[PDB]
Amino acid sequence: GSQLCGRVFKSGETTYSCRDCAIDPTCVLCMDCFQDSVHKNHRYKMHTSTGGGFCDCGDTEAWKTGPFCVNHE
Ligand SMILES: [K+]
Ligand SMILES: [Zn+2]
Ligand SMILES: [Zn+2]
Ligand SMILES: [Zn+2]
Repeated sequence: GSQLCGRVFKSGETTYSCRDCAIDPTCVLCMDCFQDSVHKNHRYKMHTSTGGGFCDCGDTEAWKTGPFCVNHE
């Protein structure tokens, strides 16, 4: 029983992309999902939302590995 996070970022919020696993340049995670995921042990990059955009945790098509954090698995 797996879940999509779906979090929509607030302006100024830090987001996290995994350069090892991202399928496309937009794939990103919210902090909560990132720190509960394999990708905090990978080559990751920080970004700032200007308001909106959304976490891709749970999207099996957005990630080469580790599409779910341990809360959404
Ligand atoms: K996204
Ligand atoms: Zn999330
Ligand atoms: Zn998650
Ligand atoms: Zn990764």
